Amino acid sequence: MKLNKQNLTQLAPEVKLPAYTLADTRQGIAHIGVGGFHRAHQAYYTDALMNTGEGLDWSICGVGLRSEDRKARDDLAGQDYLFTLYELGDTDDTEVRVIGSISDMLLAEDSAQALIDKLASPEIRIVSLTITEGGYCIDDSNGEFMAHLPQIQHDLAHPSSPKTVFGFICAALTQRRAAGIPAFTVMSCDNLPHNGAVTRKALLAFAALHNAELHDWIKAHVSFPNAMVDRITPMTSTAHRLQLHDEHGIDDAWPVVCEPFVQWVLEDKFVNGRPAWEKVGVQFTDDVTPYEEMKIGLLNGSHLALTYLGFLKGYRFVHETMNDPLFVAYMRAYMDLDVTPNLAPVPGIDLTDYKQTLVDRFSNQAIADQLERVCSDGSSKFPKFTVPTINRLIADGRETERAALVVAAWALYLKGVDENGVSYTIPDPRAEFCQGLVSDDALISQRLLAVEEIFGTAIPNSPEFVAAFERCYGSLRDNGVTTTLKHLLKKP
Ligand SMILES: NC(=O)c1ccc[n+]([C@@H]2O[C@H](COP(=O)([O-])OP(=O)(O)OC[C@H]3O[C@@H](n4cnc5c(N)ncnc54)[C@H](O)[C@@H]3O)[C@@H](O)[C@H]2O)c1
Repeated sequence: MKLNKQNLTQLAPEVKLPAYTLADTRQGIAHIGVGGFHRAHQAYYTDALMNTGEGLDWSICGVGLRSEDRKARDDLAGQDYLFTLYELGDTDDTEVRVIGSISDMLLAEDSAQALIDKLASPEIRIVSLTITEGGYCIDDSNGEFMAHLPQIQHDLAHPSSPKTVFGFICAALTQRRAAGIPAFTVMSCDNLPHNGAVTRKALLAFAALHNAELHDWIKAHVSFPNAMVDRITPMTSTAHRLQLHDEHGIDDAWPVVCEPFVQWVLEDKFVNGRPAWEKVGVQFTDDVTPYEEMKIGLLNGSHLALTYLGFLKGYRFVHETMNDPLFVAYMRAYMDLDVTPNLAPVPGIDLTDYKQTLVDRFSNQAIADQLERVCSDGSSKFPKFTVPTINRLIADGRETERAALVVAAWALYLKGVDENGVSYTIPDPRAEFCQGLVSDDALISQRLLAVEEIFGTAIPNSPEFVAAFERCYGSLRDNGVTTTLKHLLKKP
């Protein structure tokens, strides 16, 4: 049965349906970057609130700034913006639920002004983001906003026909001001240690390139809450979509699949209101940064440590690496010896138990999370997930070998062929550029480690780290992933 409003009451019995009248919802959030995570997390909690009969005025209007967003818009529009949330887990108490909290999705390609108008409408009180780890344009080595990027220069030159998130948000805020409409809160839901602070720094830096006045007004009227957002959400591959039809009879052009576990801890900093998400499990705390630092360092850091080595070994899913005891031992050593000592205190959390839950969640066999997804965009993910840890090891004079292996694994992985002879394309926005850095084995450490917006300035200037990187890369190439891990796991 095709998922749409017409068929909503004719799906399998076990399928949970929105308990509110879809036609009575009104928009309050504009979400930029409608992919899987937004749908499995923010749209999920908002739909859960609506099912209690509250917050029906907090519907989401999706926003797509990229050509690839057209397919998402068309797939959802063909379902009256309904989509299936399909939870997959082993120690499972999982549900299949139709989500009705997204009511539309606008594309910049259809009209820049229609999108500005939507973002500037008084009903829209929060502009949320899942624009990916590298979408904020801040160079982590020096904390500088990357004003020179072409799309940023484009928006400065054509503020009324922007293409980036910064250009759209500034144009919307200017229009709201001219109408006497209050600012909205900008709510980042991306994996950055201090995601709200980064969003603030970037938007202000961009606004400053326009005029001090817009910059000053934004600094004083817009809030940028930090958050820890957590819910493993694989890509919806054909197999995931077919499994939904096979098991629950729904023909959904684009369901979202995700693990049963879900958490959201937010700083309560909203200038123009927000849904009562705490009624459905969202947690609010004064300073969420140590929790987000913790999750990024341990969960995302471990994901990168597993993913390139796993792809090279020939694995294709996260649970497969967890079925390899050498990978599990390596992740535990990385988490316990390299990351843990660097973490700020996390009130109410026992780190040992938390690290075990990461092992448990990554071991979920039913979810089938793709290493191709986890590997994607390493050029933007390294400075967020791994380099901070490496820099601390370098500064402390601590062993860098396990962390260096992650970077060496990525370097070898960029050549595009695994140990079984299977060739792959590199899913990275700077793929061509990164593959170029590894065209000559003898020059890899000099070229790859010298990209400042990826690795910073400590790594290339560290003899200890460079030697470890070179040892690791040669071992991976000559002896393979398995033998390299065995040797490493025996170092003191
Ligand atoms: N997938 C997960 O398990 C998970 C968990 C926690 C947080 N996240 C966060 O959410 C993000 C998106 O993950 P996803 O799985 O939904 O990915 P996805 O590939 O399904 O969607 C990414 C979305 O971002 C848009 N996008 C990319 N670059 C952009 C840019 N510069 N400006 C505006 N939009 C841009 C894409 O067009 C698309 O709509 C991650 O990068 C991460 O920060 C994901």
